[PDB]
Amino acid sequence: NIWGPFLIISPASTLNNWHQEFTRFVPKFKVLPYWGNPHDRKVIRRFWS
DNA sequence: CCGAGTACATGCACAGGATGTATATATCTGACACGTGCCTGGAGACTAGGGAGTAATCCCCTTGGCGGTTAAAA
Repeated sequence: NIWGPFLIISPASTLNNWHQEFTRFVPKFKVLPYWGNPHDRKVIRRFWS
């Protein structure tokens, strides 16, 4: 389950806190949340698709 | 066997929050905007000459106005 994808459901206000705590926690793992508008959905679609 | 009541289910209303929307603002840039002198094609003034249509008659057709008949409108 390490190499597999993991979807974490967190609030929009705690997304930055989980991103900072995840970056300072495990820097070897990439943190790529999902937020924004249709443009950010196109960027996340180009990167994650 | 029937009525009272307690419990569970449910539905509606209100408030929070997220996302879509639209305008307010910022900024560097193509383009309006503004001199600077050129000049040559225009724009007008000034004599002289032409000419066609306005104006007044007046002769002459083509309108606008009378009474019936059936044919089309109702």
